[PDB]
Amino acid sequence: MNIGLLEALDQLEEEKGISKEEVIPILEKALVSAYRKNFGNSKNVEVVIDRNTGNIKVYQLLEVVEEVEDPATQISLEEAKKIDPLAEVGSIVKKELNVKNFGRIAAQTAKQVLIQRIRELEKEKQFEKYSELKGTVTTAEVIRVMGEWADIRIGKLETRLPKKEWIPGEEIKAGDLVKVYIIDVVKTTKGPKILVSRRVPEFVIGLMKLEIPEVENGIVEIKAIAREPGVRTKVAVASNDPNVDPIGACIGEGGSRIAAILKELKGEKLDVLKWSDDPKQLIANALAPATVIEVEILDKENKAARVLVPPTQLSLAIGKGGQNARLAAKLTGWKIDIKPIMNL
Amino acid sequence: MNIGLLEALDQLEEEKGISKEEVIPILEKALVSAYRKNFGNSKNVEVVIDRNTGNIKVYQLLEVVEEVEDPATQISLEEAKKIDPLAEVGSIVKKELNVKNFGRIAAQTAKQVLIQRIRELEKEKQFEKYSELKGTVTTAEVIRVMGEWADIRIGKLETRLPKKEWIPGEEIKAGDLVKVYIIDVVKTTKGPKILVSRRVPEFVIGLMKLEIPEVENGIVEIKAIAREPGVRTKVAVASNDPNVDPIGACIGEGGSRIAAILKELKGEKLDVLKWSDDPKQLIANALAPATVIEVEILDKENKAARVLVPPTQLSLAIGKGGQNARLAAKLTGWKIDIKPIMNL
Repeated sequence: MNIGLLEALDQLEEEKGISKEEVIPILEKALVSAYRKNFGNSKNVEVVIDRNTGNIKVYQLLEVVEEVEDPATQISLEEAKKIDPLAEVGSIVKKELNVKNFGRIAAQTAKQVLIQRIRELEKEKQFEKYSELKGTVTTAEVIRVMGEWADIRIGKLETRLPKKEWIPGEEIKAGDLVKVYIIDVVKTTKGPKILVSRRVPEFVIGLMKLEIPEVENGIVEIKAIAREPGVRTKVAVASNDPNVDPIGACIGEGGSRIAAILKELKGEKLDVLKWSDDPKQLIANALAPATVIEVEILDKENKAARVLVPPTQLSLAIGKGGQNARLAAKLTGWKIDIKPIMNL
Repeated sequence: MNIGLLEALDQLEEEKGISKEEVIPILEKALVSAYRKNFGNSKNVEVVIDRNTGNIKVYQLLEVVEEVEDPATQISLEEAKKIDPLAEVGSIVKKELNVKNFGRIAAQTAKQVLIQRIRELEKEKQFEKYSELKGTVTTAEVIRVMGEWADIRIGKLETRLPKKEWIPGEEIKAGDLVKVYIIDVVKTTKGPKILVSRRVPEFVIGLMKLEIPEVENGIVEIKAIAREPGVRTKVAVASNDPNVDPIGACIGEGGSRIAAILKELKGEKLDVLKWSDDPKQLIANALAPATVIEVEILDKENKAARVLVPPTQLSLAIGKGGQNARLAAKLTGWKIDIKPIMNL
């Protein structure tokens, strides 16, 4: 609307690289709308900016006709030709207008446009976002829960945490800070969205990586995990460095570390056990708590086994509703059958 | 140099999206050099194109001085002011020149520039190239060997195949078509380069994926591989679908498939064996050719074993220079000791 300087200078006045190869065509469009809501929709106008100074200049479009009935539009052939020598009836001629004000300045909207094109690059666009730290755990701020999900923020991004991906039975509330595992980050037609969960098995691995330097390190390796969300998780670990006790690094100084882990799990148990290449020792480590007398392989190629336990440890080994033996079986890939002994 | 139309029209005349937000500044630069080698270096000139029609227009720069001694450069204050009212001694004034020819047209160079900016996008730039099919095997054309490496082409790209990554002992020659495994593709300051090899273990897996549908499928899974480049490779396979014989799909109809595999390996052997979850059966499958009487575990947690074989199979099991037992040990992760039997 106004040619009051502006432009060029405001073009990247510190920060970011914005090619006006697109900033202006959008500004023009907006400026036409700007010119509109700041005078009237009586005149059909075009806003042009042929680079250089740019200088906002508007033209009133007029249809060349045989007889003028609406002077705001329409123009005679004779009058049209003075503007464009080649004009014929049916042609459109463009008459340049001036400027004005009427209180405030409309031209300032180029800002809105300018900024809006900034918010778009704020989304990395074209791809998704470097915020694609898929496979990790991060903290998020809970901004109101909606029943079936919770809106939460991570950095300058917000995303839904479906109640289906919450730890079963836990309770979340606005303000709470929660740890979440990042399954993926997808660039949608509304900005990048981070897919999150607190219930998949990798969430537990991520918490371990966070609280246990040796796990982040590789010094302690996670060889297997079995998780029943909200109930319990068994994880088998191995130490690469024969001088590092894997159990000890996971548990921490005085049970710290695991305490931090268990806190985020809002009540879900975690059995940290030692991995073994001998399936009989692995299976026995996996059934803790409970002491096994011995493991009998019932099938080497199909991995099935019969586990013998002292009576007084029968129901402990199976666990409430079979949870202990169930998790042990899942963790090991072996079919397990628990049987009480009979000492002679 | 010349304002003979040109520009705009040639701007993206079918194919590609090229923002002249950079095409012109480079054209200008080149045009200055173009104007130079097409007249003389007597006049210091600037070529400007303020978008719009663009129209190539040149200006001769003149230093405003107290006394003119070189009229091709230098201009008096009085004369300078007629051109730029604000000119002072020490200022630079720009005098617009016209056009010409002298045989052919110089302005055509905008092409070279135009194209050159095309060849740059041909490299995907910014990142590396979608040609990043890292982890696969592809065919390449051998364009001359240089002793320590071979220059070969893949698509419209060329890359070096170091002799160190050739199958030991093989011989390559210009014209040959060779299979190569893609380790990586890196965007260098000279275009993307594909890192290749024919000697790493994944090269064998890639050939298997190529010749064996079930492997590409997942129906047959590669569980372990041990390779001594140029000598022999043992690979252990398993079938997911209990109705598919894994050995049979790898070998193919009438030994075809494996024949194709062995051909690319220019002489290197390939023992395709069946994977087993029972280490005793795996170890026995791994020592083929040779028949094992039995496998005795010497250490369950440290995976060491003593393998018993009939005499008449002792040296066969160890293999030439220990190659058979060596590959079997590497493939299985187990330490193996071969011993002849003694039937009563």
